Amino acid sequence: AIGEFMVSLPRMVYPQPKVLTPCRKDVLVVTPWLAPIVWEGTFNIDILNEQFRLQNTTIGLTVFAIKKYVAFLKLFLETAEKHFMVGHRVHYYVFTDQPAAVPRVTLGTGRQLSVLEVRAYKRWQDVSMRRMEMISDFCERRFLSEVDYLVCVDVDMEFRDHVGVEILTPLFGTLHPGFYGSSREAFTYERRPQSQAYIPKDEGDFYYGGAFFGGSVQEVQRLTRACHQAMMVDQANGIEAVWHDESHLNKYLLRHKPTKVLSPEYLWDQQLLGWPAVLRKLRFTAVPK
Amino acid sequence: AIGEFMVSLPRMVYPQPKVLTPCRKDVLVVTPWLAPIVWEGTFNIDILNEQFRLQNTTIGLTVFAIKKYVAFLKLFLETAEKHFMVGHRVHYYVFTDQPAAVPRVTLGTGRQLSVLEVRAYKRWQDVSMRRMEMISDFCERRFLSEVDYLVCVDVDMEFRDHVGVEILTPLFGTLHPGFYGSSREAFTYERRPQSQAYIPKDEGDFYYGGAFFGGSVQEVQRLTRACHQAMMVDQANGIEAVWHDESHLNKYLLRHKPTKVLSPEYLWDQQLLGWPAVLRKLRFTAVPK
Ligand SMILES: CCCCCCCCO[C@@H]1O[C@H](CO)[C@H](O)[C@H](O)[C@H]1O[C@@H]1O[C@@H](C)[C@@H](O)[C@@H](O)[C@@H]1O
Ligand SMILES: CCCCCCCCO[C@@H]1O[C@H](CO)[C@H](O)[C@H](O)[C@H]1O[C@@H]1O[C@@H](C)[C@@H](O)[C@@H](O)[C@@H]1O
Ligand SMILES: [Mn+2]
Ligand SMILES: [Mn+2]
Repeated sequence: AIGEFMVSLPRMVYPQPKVLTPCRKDVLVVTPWLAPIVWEGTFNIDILNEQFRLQNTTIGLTVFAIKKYVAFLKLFLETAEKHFMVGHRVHYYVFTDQPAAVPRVTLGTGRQLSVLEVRAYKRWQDVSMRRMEMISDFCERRFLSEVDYLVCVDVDMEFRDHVGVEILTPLFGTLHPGFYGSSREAFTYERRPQSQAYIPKDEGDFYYGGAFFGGSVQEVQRLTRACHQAMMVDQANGIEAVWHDESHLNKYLLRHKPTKVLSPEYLWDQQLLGWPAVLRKLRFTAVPK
Repeated sequence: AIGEFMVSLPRMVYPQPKVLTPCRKDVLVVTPWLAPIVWEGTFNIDILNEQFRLQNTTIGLTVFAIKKYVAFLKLFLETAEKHFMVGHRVHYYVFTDQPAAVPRVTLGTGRQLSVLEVRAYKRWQDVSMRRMEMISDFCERRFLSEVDYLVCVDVDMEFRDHVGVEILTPLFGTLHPGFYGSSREAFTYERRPQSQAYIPKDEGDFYYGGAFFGGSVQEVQRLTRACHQAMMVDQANGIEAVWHDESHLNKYLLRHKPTKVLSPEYLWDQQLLGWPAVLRKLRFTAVPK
């Protein structure tokens, strides 16, 4: 459940927070609209686990495995079993054009998987973009009745460390690993005013990655519907945004500020970018080709 | 309104947040349960004003002026007019045993004041403690229909700088100015196990001040009802907590973590404590005697 009467926390013994010591001296840990930016060292997972377990939280995880991408499912799901929301109720939703190609992965107690058959588009760009329509449609069909939060991710990835309830909030985006240190002028936002995803050179907070976003079912429905409708307007106007669904996600999150932002710990590519000092953990990473 | 469909923010030009620069290097700006700790330098007030104005936010401010404390109302209200939630809808609620002693203070547009007549208790301790019962009772009578958030403060104070929508959240407490740098063992929590306010030496996050707390009407109702019921149990058991309502507030906020914590900028005494380097602004301060 979300936003329902909360019982008291039990007695807990943990180190006292230190008012006169910053939790990080090397990174920004709160946005200018007072949303936490989630880095290792900012949170006590024991306190957060208590808070979310007492609310009997269920987390949905959506993933698309269309055409050749079914090959990524086995590693994705097996590593999710090790690292994603362990101890909490989880419902995996696998969107695929090939239900028979979904691997039989052994799941821990309180965790389930549903296969949702969808159509395959020819262009990889359309497969990617149409995730917004499909997620929005299923928010109405299944998600509202089955989960409290939705986490929407790319499939060609693996979990390598803890991804837990610290991410949960009404609306979150994730700092794209290629651009977290970049100035806004260098962000690869859509720059053509003819597109619904247009962002001028003097606007923008962060460059969010299309590969990892989420929130409450209500807020994810709103985001995905808005991005789908914007893409349809663009299509009618004969324009396709430079980075497809990610361009629209960035426009939406500029105009509707997320209530948490995840650090690049949560979306990384070690082959391309190595392992910088600012990342104490690499949690969710690209599978190398 | 709270938690209702939110329109898009307009185009805004402001400095880009800096991912690789901490907003403060001298203080903790987020709790271990990912609640912002509100200090100057953590927030862009222009973004926050937009977010809250678009929701047509109304803020209630409660203050008790019983017996001789009516003398503090003129300065309290005149300085609130200069500094508290300017630009937003405000409803002042003055609880008093002397309706005729309430000064005629000139209010800005969209701001109103109601006088609520209540009984006076003989002991200053009971006057202070019974605020919990009275606030809870009025949450049901007026507050649910009239305001979105409630801010509950001591009257023998004055505003000296901005106190705005940066504080608003479902539940907040404020770091007591006497103890923000203290270890938990030194906190003046209630230490007798016979009291409902009991906190052991190895528990506690912060020492919150009884003089400044608030949140959504729903969360304030819960807090004030819980503290009142706990005080009644103590009374039946022949025990009175060491710091009265503040002791119970601290027990409640230990077991129900606030969603924002205000720095001592928001609750200060310059005569007693001066003006430390960590305070860039002194916002709400004790009136000297
Ligand atoms: C600061 C110097 C500029 C250097 C920036 C290097 C990162 C580029 O990143 C790409 O960024 C694009 C947006 O501009 C899209 O998000 C694309 O999906 C992404 O590539 C994806 O994510 C990457 C991390 C890799 O895993 C790549 O194989 C993926 O296709
Ligand atoms: C670290 C060295 C220890 C030194 C600590 C000095 C601050 C003491 O503070 C008192 O703390 C009490 C709880 O323990 C109550 O909250 C009391 O209301 C408060 O006095 C109030 O607030 C004060 C700031 C003053 O304005 C005082 O006049 C008020 O009555
Ligand atoms: Mn990919
Ligand atoms: Mn006082």
